[PDB]
Amino acid sequence: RRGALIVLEGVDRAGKSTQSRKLVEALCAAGHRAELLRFPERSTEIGKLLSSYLQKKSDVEDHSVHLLFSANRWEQVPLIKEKLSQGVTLVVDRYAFSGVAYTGAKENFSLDWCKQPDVGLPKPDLVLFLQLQLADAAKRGAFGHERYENGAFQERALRCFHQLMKDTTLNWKMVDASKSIEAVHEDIRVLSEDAIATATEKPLKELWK
Amino acid sequence: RRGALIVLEGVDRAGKSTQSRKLVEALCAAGHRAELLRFPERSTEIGKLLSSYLQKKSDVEDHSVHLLFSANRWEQVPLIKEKLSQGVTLVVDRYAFSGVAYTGAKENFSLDWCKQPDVGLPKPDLVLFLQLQLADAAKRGAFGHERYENGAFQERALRCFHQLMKDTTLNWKMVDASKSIEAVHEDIRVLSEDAIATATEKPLKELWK
Ligand SMILES: Nc1ncnc2c1ncn2[C@@H]1O[C@H](COP(=O)(O)OP(=O)(O)NP(=O)(O)O)[C@@H](O)[C@H]1O
Ligand SMILES: Nc1ncnc2c1ncn2[C@@H]1O[C@H](COP(=O)(O)OP(=O)(O)NP(=O)(O)O)[C@@H](O)[C@H]1O
Ligand SMILES: Cc1cn([C@H]2C[C@H](O)[C@@H](COP(=O)(O)O)O2)c(=O)[nH]c1=O
Ligand SMILES: Cc1cn([C@H]2C[C@H](O)[C@@H](COP(=O)(O)O)O2)c(=O)[nH]c1=O
Ligand SMILES: [Mg+2]
Ligand SMILES: [Mg+2]
Ligand SMILES: [Mg+2]
Repeated sequence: RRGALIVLEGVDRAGKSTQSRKLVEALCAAGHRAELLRFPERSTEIGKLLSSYLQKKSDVEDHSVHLLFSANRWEQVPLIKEKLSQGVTLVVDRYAFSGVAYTGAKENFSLDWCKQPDVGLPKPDLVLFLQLQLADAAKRGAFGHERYENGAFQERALRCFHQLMKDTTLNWKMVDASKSIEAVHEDIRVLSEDAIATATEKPLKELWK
Repeated sequence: RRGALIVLEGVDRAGKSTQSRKLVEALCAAGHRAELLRFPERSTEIGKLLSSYLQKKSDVEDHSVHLLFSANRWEQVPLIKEKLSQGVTLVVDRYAFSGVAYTGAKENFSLDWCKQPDVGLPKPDLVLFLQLQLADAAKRGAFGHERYENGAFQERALRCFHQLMKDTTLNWKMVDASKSIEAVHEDIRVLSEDAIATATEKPLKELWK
């Protein structure tokens, strides 16, 4: 019985990391085998290049950094496929959607071009979008100093997420991320249990393919 | 008057590196501003990952290594564009074609998927293909121990090069690489002088785009 591939997506400060951590804790406590992953995975050689770019410690040509982001997912594919086939549900904080939305916020990068490198990745059984007004997210403290952490860029990424959400090939679910941490968590947990139960019924597919 | 972007392509031991070096020497001696580039460029952080992969000192997931190869070209684009606009002709040993042909020799990698990351690179004004029978190339000493340096893989790459050569969007020119070093060089030099003279007449375009 394979595990489910669950992705959380959303703009800066939407609550993705908090909710991913909580979701894995809850599934494990409910007797599910669940593990947490995140992208970018900053521990590999590629992830270190990405981390330095994000921390503004290095500048990286925009097409190159986009391909590094995708390569950072592809290096985890053999692990992702093996875990799911063993019955483990994987909760992923950001995936190929953040990859397209953020590079897509830069001038002159088509959505078609940004998707391609990620064409063929494991397709998620469930993609939660943690929806909240950029104004409310801005209240969640201040912006970090990482690249992309400013209002104008986030607004452009958000518009790109909105385009991606027209692909009905994916099981997208809107989550009202403006609620409390517990309330948001319960919404996400219920949706996740439903997805786990159906994932055991259909083979893992390929994204954008 | 911009410089020309000239690429040499071909299978293992076709003579690309020898002919690229000689071609730059000859153009410079003929009063042209010409410089030599190569891919992969193993000096950058990405290039070091590629070099270690090629030397079999590390294994890299096949989609990831493909995206690294393309990212390795994109990081040199700002330099490539600046040099050409200044009047410098760039002689490149391998480019996006080797990127598609070699990953395309692996099972289950479509040519369409391998091209995408490289869509939008500076399009070469001239792509020389150093044609020679794998049997004759095999006489040029023995295979190195780098990845891909075996008969079966080279035969598959060669077939992929043949597919790419059906894209009439590019100025492909076949070179009989089986001749002597000097004879091959003269063929390549003449073709290059012609390309330099016309490149000053049309803007640099975008590959596969
Ligand atoms: N439901 C919530 N209500 C209020 N504050 C929240 C809520 N969820 C998260 N926050 C807080 O706001 C900050 C952002 O939360 P977090 O889950 O880390 O965001 P994120 O979406 O992963 N951000 P990023 O990684 O920068 O895109 C943290 O300090 C959280 O405690
Ligand atoms: N025209 C030629 N006739 C005979 N031997 C040649 C010729 N050109 C190159 N070689 C020799 O064969 C070897 C391969 O040449 P080289 O130009 O380095 O190949 P290459 O195509 O760049 N190979 P690779 O980088 O491995 O794909 C070298 O030792 C060259 O001296
Ligand atoms: C996964 C991924 C994230 N990003 C961004 C979103 C964030 O700004 C940044 C760090 O992510 P975080 O907010 O989850 O820590 O990287 C891309 O630009 N491309 C990608 O492929
Ligand atoms: C430029 C490039 C080369 N290659 C290969 C061709 C050679 O096997 C190898 C090293 O190149 P070389 O023969 O020019 O030294 O890298 C790819 O697999 N992808 C690419 O994008
Ligand atoms: Mg986070
Ligand atoms: Mg060579
Ligand atoms: Mg296409």
